[PDB]
Amino acid sequence: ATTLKEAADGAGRDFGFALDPNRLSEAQYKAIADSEFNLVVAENAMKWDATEPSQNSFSFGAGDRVASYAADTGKELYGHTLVWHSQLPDWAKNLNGSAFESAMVNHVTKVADHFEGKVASWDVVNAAFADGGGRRQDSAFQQKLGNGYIETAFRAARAADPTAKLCINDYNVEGINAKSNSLYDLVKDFKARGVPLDCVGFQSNLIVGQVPGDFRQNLQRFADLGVDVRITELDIRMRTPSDATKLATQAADYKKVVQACMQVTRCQGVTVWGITDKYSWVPDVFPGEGAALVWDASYAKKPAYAAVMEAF
Ligand SMILES: *[C@H]1O[C@H](CO)[C@@H](O[C@@H]2O[C@H](CO)[C@@H](O)[C@H](O)[C@H]2O)[C@H](O)[C@H]1O
Repeated sequence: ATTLKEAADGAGRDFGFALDPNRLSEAQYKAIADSEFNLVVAENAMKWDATEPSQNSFSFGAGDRVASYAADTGKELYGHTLVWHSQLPDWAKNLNGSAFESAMVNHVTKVADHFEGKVASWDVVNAAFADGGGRRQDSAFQQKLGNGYIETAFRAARAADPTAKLCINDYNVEGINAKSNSLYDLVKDFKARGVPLDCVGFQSNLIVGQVPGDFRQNLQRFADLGVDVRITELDIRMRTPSDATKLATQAADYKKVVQACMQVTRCQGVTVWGITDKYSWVPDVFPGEGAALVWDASYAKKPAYAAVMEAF
């Protein structure tokens, strides 16, 4: 094809990106955003802190901008995220018992209700499991509400929006390990009990060369549970600077990940976390690392571009 949009389009898959609405005013960014993707998710606009800064005082400004961009260009809209322990506004953290549960339910209801009909799928709960299996210990949701907060959130989301696909999202669950084994048990139990859950999202903030060789097998075992699977946040960081060897590996890595999704009939698509390395979140949390995206800081197509196109 001519673009990754058409490559993905022809494969019947989604290929998305994390949008920062403030960047649509940089011509080069919009040009790429417009032509190379078929799905979009808000990078930060739809999180709890961005949407409910004070209790019951909602701010859908940035959220709507992203949603409007999707409808105006004809792209699918992915929602991220309703419940996530990180970046939980301070007012929520200081709540407890029923008052905390009430705030969670109200946040879920209101945010899902506002975007009803626009958002096709939602990341209802994000990062609930601990690396090493079991439930995340440092989550205010887990501490205050116990094991059942997840089922509560999913039931509230479905109550507010009857048609959006409800997904459970997590990172470091790409391969078969103790954390994905725990996730797998939650998904099996939910489907058995009739708890509304339609998909499983796999983050995938990988490092160049450390791509689990059993990605497919893992993606496929979830699919068999009766849910859709998707890669919700891809990037392959490296130690900078980069050279013709790091990029050539990373190019191979993108191809593996996209290729694993293609082999699982229920893998809806791949979503890359940004457009250009210029605005990547990596340098800020991983000092010394970066160059994780498909486009460099000068909007040049890195080798990974041709790899993703081939993978589709
Ligand atoms: C996958 O991890 C990325 C980066 O760690 C998250 O996006 C970033 O979130 C932080 C905090 O909310 C922001 O500072 C960045 O602008 C944003 O790119 C995803 O939310 C997460 O799912």
